[PDB]
Amino acid sequence: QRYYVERPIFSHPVLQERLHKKDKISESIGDKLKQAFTCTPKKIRNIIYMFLPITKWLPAYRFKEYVLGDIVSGISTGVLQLPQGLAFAMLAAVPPVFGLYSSFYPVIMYCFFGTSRHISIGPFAVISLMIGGVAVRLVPDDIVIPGGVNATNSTEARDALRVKVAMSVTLLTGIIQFCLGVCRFGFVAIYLTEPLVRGFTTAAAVHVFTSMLKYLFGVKTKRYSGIFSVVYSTVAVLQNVKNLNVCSLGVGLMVFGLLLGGKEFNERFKEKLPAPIPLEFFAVVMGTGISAGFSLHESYNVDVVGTLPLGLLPPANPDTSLFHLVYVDAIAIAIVGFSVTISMAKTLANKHGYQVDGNQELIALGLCNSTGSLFQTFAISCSLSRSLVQEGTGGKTQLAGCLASLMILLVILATGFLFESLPQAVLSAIVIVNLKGMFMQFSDLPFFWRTSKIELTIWLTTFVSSLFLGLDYGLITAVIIALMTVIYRTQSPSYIVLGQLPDTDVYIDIDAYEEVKEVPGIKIFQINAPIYYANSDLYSSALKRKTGVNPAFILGARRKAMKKIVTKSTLPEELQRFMPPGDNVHTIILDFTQVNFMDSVGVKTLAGIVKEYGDVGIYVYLAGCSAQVVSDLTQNQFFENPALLDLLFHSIHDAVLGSQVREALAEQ
Amino acid sequence: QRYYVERPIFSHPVLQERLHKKDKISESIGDKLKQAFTCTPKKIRNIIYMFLPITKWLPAYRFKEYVLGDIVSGISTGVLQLPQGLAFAMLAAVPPVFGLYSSFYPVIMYCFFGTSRHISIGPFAVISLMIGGVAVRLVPDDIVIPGGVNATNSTEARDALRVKVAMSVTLLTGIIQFCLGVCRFGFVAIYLTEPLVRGFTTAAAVHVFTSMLKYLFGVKTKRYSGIFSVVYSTVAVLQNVKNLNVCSLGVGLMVFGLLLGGKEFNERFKEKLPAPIPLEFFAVVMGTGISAGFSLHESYNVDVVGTLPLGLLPPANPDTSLFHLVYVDAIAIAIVGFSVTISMAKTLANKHGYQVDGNQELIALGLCNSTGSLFQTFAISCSLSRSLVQEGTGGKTQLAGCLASLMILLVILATGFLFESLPQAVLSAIVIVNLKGMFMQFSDLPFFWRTSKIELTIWLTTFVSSLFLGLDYGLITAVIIALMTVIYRTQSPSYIVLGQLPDTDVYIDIDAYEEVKEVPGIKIFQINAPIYYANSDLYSSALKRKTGVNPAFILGARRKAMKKIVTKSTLPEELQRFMPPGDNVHTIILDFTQVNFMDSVGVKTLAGIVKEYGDVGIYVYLAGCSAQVVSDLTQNQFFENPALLDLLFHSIHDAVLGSQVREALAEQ
Ligand SMILES: [Cl-]
Ligand SMILES: [Cl-]
Repeated sequence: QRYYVERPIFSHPVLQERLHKKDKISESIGDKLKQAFTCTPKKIRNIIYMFLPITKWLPAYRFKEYVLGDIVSGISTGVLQLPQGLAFAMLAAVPPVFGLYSSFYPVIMYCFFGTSRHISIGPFAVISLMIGGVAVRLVPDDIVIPGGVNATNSTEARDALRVKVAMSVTLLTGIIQFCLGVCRFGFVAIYLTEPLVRGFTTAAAVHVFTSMLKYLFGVKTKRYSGIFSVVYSTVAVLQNVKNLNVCSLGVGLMVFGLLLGGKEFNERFKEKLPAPIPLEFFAVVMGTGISAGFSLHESYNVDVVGTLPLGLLPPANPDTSLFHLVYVDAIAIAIVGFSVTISMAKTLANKHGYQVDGNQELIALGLCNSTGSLFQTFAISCSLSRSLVQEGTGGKTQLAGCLASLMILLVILATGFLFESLPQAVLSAIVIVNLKGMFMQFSDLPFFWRTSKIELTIWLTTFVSSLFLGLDYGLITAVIIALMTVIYRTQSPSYIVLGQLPDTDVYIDIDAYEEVKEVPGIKIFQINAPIYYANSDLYSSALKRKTGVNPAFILGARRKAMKKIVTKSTLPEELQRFMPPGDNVHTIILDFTQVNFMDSVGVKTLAGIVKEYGDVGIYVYLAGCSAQVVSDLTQNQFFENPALLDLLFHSIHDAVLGSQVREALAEQ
Repeated sequence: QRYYVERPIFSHPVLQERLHKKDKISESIGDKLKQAFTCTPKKIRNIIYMFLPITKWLPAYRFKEYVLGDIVSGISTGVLQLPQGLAFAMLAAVPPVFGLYSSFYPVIMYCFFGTSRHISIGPFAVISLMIGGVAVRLVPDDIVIPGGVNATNSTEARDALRVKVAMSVTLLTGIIQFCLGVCRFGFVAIYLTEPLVRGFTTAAAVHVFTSMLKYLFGVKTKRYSGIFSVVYSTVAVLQNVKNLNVCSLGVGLMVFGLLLGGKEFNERFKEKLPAPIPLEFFAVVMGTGISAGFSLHESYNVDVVGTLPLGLLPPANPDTSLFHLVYVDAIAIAIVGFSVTISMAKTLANKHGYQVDGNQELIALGLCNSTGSLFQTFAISCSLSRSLVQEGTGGKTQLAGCLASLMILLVILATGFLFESLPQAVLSAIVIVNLKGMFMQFSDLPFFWRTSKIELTIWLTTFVSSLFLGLDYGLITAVIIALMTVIYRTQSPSYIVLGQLPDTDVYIDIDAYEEVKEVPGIKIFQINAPIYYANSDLYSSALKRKTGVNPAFILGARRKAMKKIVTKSTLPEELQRFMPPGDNVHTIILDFTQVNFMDSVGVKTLAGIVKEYGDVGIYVYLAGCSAQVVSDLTQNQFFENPALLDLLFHSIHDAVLGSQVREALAEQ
């Protein structure tokens, strides 16, 4: 009922003498490998449930509740896949049909191999932009085809060569992703914080907006990429806005307005409506119907999707020769794609709670990309707005994605010619209106401003670095800056001078309470950070500052007054009332409860502190050293003198009692 | 004499109620600026003693003891400056005389502006190699001079253009260093640990060895630089070893042998010899005498220094136009130079102990470089072997460097033509033999292997990165890797399950002592690392593993048995002896004494842990939360329910007593 202890003062020697070490258990790397190579049925089942996750949940799928939600979610996400897929195919400098292949082959496989049950794997704009840049670089727009035969200008051969470049790029991306996954690369997903994921995603949103502005405005500018891409693209659009198409801009604007109104209607009418209406289906149908009936393309020169072929291309081995240079690109796409997909998988897991294993995620994506590259496709990561829509509608399982893949297959097989008249402005408006859920992530700035300025710094710096400095070189910069923020937290700790609560052993801050009173002749210093090379000199200077006791000025003042082995040396100064007034502190207790670790530089600084405080005549005691800290002290030869083991104490109260009893004994 | 406390169980509400907050002191940035703009005589003196350090020590120079040591040290360091200066001028693709200017103008100024009193500022090989590469790139060896007039081949105009390129490079380097120094860039010197500094210095030693191998062997290969420079240079030397000069190799080898024998003699005879003999003076004199008497250059084609001009060139403004491209180089030289000089300044300070302020170091070097760039010089950092020699001989003050500068001035003014016959092999041997003190730093591998494997990792990785990947891109990699080692220490902590020492409040590890016995029904978990985004899921998994209590399997087992707001929910399972045997733990105490900080991800994981443990029916208590940790918990909305403030406890014993009294009360 009451805190009552009556024990002797537990310094380091006393506690070590009262204890006996317990025998260690066997540790053998050979034994670690031993059980691994022994086959057991349970681990065999676990290997399968780890590599083929569909074997786990699909036989246990619940038909009572999940069926309706998955059907609705699949319908909505496929209705979103179609225009997003076509537009993202347009973004990749490839014929629009290959977007449909990109949205069918890798979707079905992720159902077999993937982990997250709320994630939609379709083409993504930034990866599509990278592939389009790769295609442009290898085969430029102004390329002379040796075939001839046909009249002036040709598009089929150039597009075929571009899609072959994409086939090599995505095959290399899939191979790299599979190799990373099998080499246990899923641990790196732990370094993508929520602040670093949300900033990255919002930067990607801005990039997509500025990329599709070109098609929204009907302008025919360049495809500036790399560093400073967003600003270059937006200024190129702004300069060439004089060549805008009034018809295309008008149809795009009315499509965007209808989409925004429908989204607002769905949000307001969430409760009474059993399921959100497929608004994008109405938008696409109305756009293609208006374009076909009014013949906008032949009338006023409106950009159109084109002719979407009707049929499944037979599996085809991709070129591996292009791997010569596409390698530097493939690696970037595989990094960016993995980062984005694991970011949203972690977001969905935090929202709901399930297995989000990144290793099997990378394995599944690597298998999908390669097993798709052989099927006339391109790089496929997780889509962002579509994933948000799928999770919002009520998506429960991955069968929703399979339904979307089935509907896209139906579009490829039967209704591929209905969208041959669909204007590109409709696709641009559909893509832009779906970024709204991603631009809503800008609300984190006030919340993080109120919560923690370091998290706000991470958010702002990843947003800026992934906006103005590309999206592939922005992720690495953001991760490094997050790690340096951790280092900064370790390099600017809270230096607290402690004080003793009366009649108790509670030691808390002296500047933040009135009961807390300092123990006469004793000053306690606390640092809530490890003492290592980065914050060692800072720790020593703060110790000299806060406690008000620095050996340098004390020794100098002894010298000025004179003008007119044992750890410490007693003061030999002749009795004189010329010392500047002070509290004649005899011991300085250092709090090591919060010090996690110490390296060689920290140990050297600690030895220097002890030596220079003992030269003046002031003891230094270490309170609450952890086992690891004592190991670092012993290994770095801090305890060469066995008498330095008496400085350590188990707690602050033990150190204070030791100092008091030492002073009492010294008087006698 | 004995640890005796009798206080009530201090949970968070009780302690907070017993305390009252103390009024904060005024904090105003305006007040910070206020006193800065007010002029006081003491701060005026301090500004001067900070910018002109010579005003501090020079009037207080002690003539009794320092004079002889400084004279000897200055003689030795100047005798080392001469051949090192000439060889490093040879390394920079500039006439050898400019090495003499590089060793006079910036040395005298550092005496006025520098801080460290044991540091020698002369030309350095790697900086000289960078400048020589800059000169080669801007003006190649095969350049057509429009002057004509003279016969085939010309060297004066090409060398003048090269030295003008060096004049722009070093002026930009000095300007950049001064700007960094005045912008308070000396804080970055805290991130250069000893393991990193020593690895960097040994890599520089290997680079210098492989660079001067070319002159030692008499081979006339290329000047490969950049990435993979050491291997390229050494293979180029090895392939062309068939064109070696027997005479030059022989004289270089005998010079090296004489130098090594003299060094061994000096080391063995340290006590009886009043002062080390100037061995390099004998070596240079003998080499030039033999070359002049035997006429090696005209006889057997031995490489020679050349003609060293006799006179001081009048101050001359350097070109600023070359700053167009030399900028990318100048910045690299200023970084590498500052890193090296602050590394050895810190090493000397740790050896002795004095002011090593890096800001004034950068200011002094920036002033020296620019004020020399205007005097026909090049980039000048701290020399390594020469600094070691100066500190070893007994150098006390910077007047030793001034003596070396004076002797170099005498060489320039009077005896500049004595060394016109000195072979380059002698210079190469002299430079190589002085690296011995730097190759002795390889002994850190066993010491760091015994002491700490992470420090050994830092040492090895900085050595490899600064050896095989250049010296300018190696420093940044080493610093980043050191910071990631800190992050790794935070991501692999020691998960310790604690136990109670009998009849006392000491809680220590349960697997490392026999007295330590676990409190029945209570399991204590300790992590000596902050709970943040990097090690949050790892912490939760370790909590489930070590303590043997995971809510997932417990709930699953309740479900299997069934087959046959308040923070926690009591167990409703009907009384059945089908639970797998356990210790029916009722509370799990988490130790937060060693947790420095928590971010949003850590708080979310902690809330999830508390919720999922309360669903089963097991309390979770937090023991020893710091003020900063409680602030992070409160800001991140962990304490939205006021009942969660009762979970916090001041110490482990308080939490154990609270759990015991709660269990006792529950029975009644
Ligand atoms: Cl998107
Ligand atoms: Cl050197």
